[PDB]
Amino acid sequence: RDVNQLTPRERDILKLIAQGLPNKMIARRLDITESTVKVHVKHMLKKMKLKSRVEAAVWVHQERIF
Amino acid sequence: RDVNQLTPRERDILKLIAQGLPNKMIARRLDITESTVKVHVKHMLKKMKLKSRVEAAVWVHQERIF
DNA sequence: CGTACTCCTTAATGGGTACG
DNA sequence: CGTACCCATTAAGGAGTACG
Repeated sequence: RDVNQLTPRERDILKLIAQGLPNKMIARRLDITESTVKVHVKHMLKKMKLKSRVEAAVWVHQERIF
Repeated sequence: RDVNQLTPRERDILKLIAQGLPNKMIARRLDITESTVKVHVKHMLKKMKLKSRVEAAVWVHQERIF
């Protein structure tokens, strides 16, 4: 499990998720649609082997990823 | 926003949420139904004035509550 | 790559009642 | 309180196709 394997946009999403934001907010913050946010979240989760955005959030925090 | 206003059961659930567990898992871990878990979750979310379990997860890690 | 859809399914949430 | 259900909704996830 390494954050470097993700793309820049995917890390953009991960950062906002670890800050507890729902997809709709992430989209507005990034000026992209929720649909696109969902694609990134999905890719990030499969590539990081996390089961959900919460695991993703807890990971970032415990492993001091950002 | 203080963790002491919550009940013991509620803190049990928040601790498990902060570890990234979904309601179904929390229920199996505590040996209660998902229904009861959800009740504890929404109560906790209203008392702590948090919008979602992710916020609760991030809050717990930032404020090093556990 | 990142954008933005389709479709479908499951998780999560917010309100209510009830009762040892 | 803690348990457990009812109702209803939105949020989230997992797959696919498409295109500059």
